[PDB]
Amino acid sequence: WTATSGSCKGRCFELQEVGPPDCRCDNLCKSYSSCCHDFDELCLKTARGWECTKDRCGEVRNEENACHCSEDCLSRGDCCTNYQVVCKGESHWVDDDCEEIKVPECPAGFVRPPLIIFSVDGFRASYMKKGSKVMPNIEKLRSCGTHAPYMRPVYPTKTFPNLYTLATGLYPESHGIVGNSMYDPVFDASFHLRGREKFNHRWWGGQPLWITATKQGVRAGTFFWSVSIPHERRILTILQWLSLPDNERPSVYAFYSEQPDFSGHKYGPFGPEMTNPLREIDKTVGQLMDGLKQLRLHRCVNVIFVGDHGMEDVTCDRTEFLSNYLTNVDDITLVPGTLGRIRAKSINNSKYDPKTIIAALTCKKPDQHFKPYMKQHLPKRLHYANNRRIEDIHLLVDRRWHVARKPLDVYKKCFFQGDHGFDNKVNSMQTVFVGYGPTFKYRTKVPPFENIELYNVMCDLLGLKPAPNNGTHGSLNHLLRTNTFRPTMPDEVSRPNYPGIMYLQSEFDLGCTCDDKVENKLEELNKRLHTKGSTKERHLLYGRPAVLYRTSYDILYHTDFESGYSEIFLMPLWTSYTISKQAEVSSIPEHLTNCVRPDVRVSPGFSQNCLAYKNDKQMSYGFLFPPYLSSSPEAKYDAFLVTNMVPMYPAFKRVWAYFQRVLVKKYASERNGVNVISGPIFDYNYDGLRDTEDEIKQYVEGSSIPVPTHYYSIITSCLDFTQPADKCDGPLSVSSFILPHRPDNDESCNSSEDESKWVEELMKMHTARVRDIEHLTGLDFYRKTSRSYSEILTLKTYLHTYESEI
Ligand SMILES: *[C@@H]1O[C@H](CO)[C@@H](O[C@@H]2O[C@H](CO)[C@@H](O[C@@H]3O[C@H](CO[C@H]4O[C@H](CO)[C@@H](O)[C@H](O[C@H]5O[C@H](CO)[C@@H](O)[C@H](O)[C@@H]5O[C@H]5O[C@H](CO)[C@@H](O)[C@H](O)[C@@H]5O)[C@@H]4O)[C@@H](O)[C@H](O[C@H]4O[C@H](CO)[C@@H](O)[C@H](O)[C@@H]4O[C@H]4O[C@H](CO)[C@@H](O)[C@H](O)[C@@H]4O)[C@@H]3O)[C@H](O)[C@H]2NC(C)=O)[C@H](O)[C@H]1NC(C)=O
Ligand SMILES: O=C(OCc1ccc(C(F)(F)F)cc1F)N1CCC2(CC1)CN(C(=O)[C@H]1CCc3[nH]nnc3C1)C2
Ligand SMILES: [Ca+2]
Ligand SMILES: [Ca+2]
Ligand SMILES: [Cl-]
Ligand SMILES: [K+]
Ligand code: NA
Ligand SMILES: [Zn+2]
Repeated sequence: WTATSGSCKGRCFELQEVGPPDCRCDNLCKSYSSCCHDFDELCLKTARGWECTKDRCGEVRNEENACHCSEDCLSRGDCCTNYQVVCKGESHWVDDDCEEIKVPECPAGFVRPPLIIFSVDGFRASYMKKGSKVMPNIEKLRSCGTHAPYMRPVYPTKTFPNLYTLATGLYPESHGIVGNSMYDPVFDASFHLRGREKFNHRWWGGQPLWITATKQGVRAGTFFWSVSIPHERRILTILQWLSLPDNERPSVYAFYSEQPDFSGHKYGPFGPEMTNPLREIDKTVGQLMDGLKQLRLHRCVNVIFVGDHGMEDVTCDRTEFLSNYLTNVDDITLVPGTLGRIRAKSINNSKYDPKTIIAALTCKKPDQHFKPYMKQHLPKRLHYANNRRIEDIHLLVDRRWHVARKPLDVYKKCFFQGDHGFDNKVNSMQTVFVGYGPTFKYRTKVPPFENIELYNVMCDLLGLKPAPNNGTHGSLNHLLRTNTFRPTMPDEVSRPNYPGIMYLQSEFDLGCTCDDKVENKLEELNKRLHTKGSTKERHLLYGRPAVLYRTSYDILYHTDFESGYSEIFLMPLWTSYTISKQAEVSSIPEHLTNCVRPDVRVSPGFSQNCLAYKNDKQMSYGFLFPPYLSSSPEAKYDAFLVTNMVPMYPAFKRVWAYFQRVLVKKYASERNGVNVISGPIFDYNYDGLRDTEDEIKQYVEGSSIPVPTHYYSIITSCLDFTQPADKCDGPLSVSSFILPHRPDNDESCNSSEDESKWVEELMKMHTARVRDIEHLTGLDFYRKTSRSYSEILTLKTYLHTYESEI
């Protein structure tokens, strides 16, 4: 109940919300059915429209008007945005040449440049180029300010998860808004787009920008706008707020547009009906910039123009129906559409079985347009698993497609031509970013980046300390004319040991054998140098990784590779090696097929053993530095050391072998040398973070050899490919992956074919940022380069997407 009998007189769009049952006048009262009786009359004036006509100039103030053309309007801060253009001979902001804004040019009393976030729903990245003729204001912002060719949204590429990620710098799995629709079993409650449950604070984790601001003494405009409040009134409310007295005036503001998402659903991303929504958004940007210029704020405010996701061509006839796969279609609940999430309809049913459901969905049709996953098997780059609201079973739907439960759901719930929510690497899902203002750079293009990074920058822009988030603070310093934050490298926690030869062959009882008993101060002084690290500058190009947690590990040097060997996990944490363009691939000699050799530098007690692999009928083994790429027959023996060995399901050895025997060489050939760092990852609780030893759910049978959940590689070379990887004088280029260590290849529908038809596509699907691998390993890479740390942070957040050009 609300006693809606108070008044909005002089309270229109008040910045503090009053507690029920007093009636409200803020921009969200409509959505709470709690506005005062007179809110529409006083606060939502529409009379005369939104623009000053020539005959309205100098007029007598008529308070019924939506905006004013009278002489006092500038002092009252409530002119129509085009006032000075029509009545005072000024030009529109879009017609002025752009002039670099070296320093904030603000009125007295402004302690900091205000930030305005202009967010647009469904603004696909290519609209910048393709709609450029009809968006002059937006195009001026873009070319005069700082812009990226595109910005990557988070998965699922839906509105709430993306707006709330923009606000928090967190993955949906951490902030809790894991979709536009959700069920929470601890609450036993549901969340929908329509309805009131979404207004309960318990859904919303993290700390969004407006709360960060408030707690640190920076005042915020109120980000959310009721759907009935028209865009023009949103702009005038913002501009009015900017005219408030210093002690009352907020420093951060948000504008939101439901366009062009709304029309894009109806007409598709490039429907002819789409030109108009784009003109209209541009007109609104015009009104803001005109309004700022009136207030002499146009060289003072930082403006961010940002989308939440793009839009794809999707129709009703491109729907896959679970009813064509499942017999038990009514024992399940499906969250449907551009992604699928499945749970049991009843908790009391014990005949429900996720595993058989997945099996019924796996590679069942030739052209199948979705792929089932257990959530922990999704690509790690999606960071989509560590939340009770994310169902164990997930379907990644092909772009341009939908998944529904039964055909009745589609014709009794074609209507639409456009949708979104797909994998966040998909081109059509990419959105936009432009920063314009004194704090952003002038006429600057920056590389594409992820929307998780913006919370940090908006904190910088406002002099705020960001709450703990998933951005990498400093990775976007290159967007800014002046930086508030200058990151330092994290301190190494554990220093390595440098073991020498301490053990005799006979101390080892590992069940391993090697036909290596084939026998000169020429080649014996040589090999001593290699074991002391004479070739370490070749194979370790950016310094050793730093270990950021407490553990016990050894650096091991070899002719062809260096490793950081964990006495705790009984395998390397990382193995580093350089393969030059000229390097040659050889095969494993017949006599050395099963060869595993004790490492006389490392105790039997801190070693793996071959017997456990023999007894474990499921688990085989592989090598982190590949024997195939040994530099000489003699160096090859090094590759067979028990300390280069890691556990591998036979199904996974098919992937690994192909990567090591074929792809490393291909990359070295195409990129002019590559440095490779490979290693194991353990993430049994799927939180994206390194497991401690006590979190490991699986060992090689009868041993303390823990089984990785994933294998990673980071493949670095010179951005200038004319320079060799081992002699690069400038910026680097990187691609990485985190491959799931799975006992089958069910994920790849063509895996019965040759590795050359499916392996590389699998690797591409599991592309990763170096930063993802840091979180998962507790390591810090690129410690010693000639590059600035900010540039390295940018490099670490890079993702190689394998999509074609936008
Ligand atoms: C992306 O960035 C984020 C932000 O930095 C990273 O997430 C952080 O990771 C930390 C490590 O996992 C985690 O720290 C823990 O905090 C626990 C207290 O957390 C509460 O308070 C904070 C601060 O106000 C708040 O943010 C939290 O909010 C979460 O939970 C509520 C729901 O309850 C949601 O509203 C909200 O959305 C958020 O949910 C997310 O996080 C939780 C985990 O907290 C997930 O389970 C959800 O799925 C969701 O993703 C909380 O309100 C604290 O209790 C932990 O301490 C335990 O473990 C430490 C280890 O040092 C140990 O010393 C303690 O003894 C303690 O153990 C006890 O509990 C154990 C488990 O119950 C039990 O086994 C033991 O026996 C002990 O009794 C821990 O310090 C931090 O909370 C989150 N923050 C956020 C916002 O998510 C994230 O890692 C980054 N991702 C990547 C890939 O890098
Ligand atoms: O005011 C607002 O935005 C907040 C905001 C703005 C900016 C930043 C930040 F970037 F700064 F962080 C963070 C941030 F939470 N809201 C207005 C009301 C809704 C939520 C957003 C509810 N809604 C919808 O349900 C639309 C979904 C999709 C769609 N398409 N067509 N119709 C629709 C309906 C839009
Ligand atoms: Ca949206
Ligand atoms: Ca983990
Ligand atoms: Cl959803
Ligand atoms: K075996
Ligand atoms: Na297969
Ligand atoms: Zn939409």
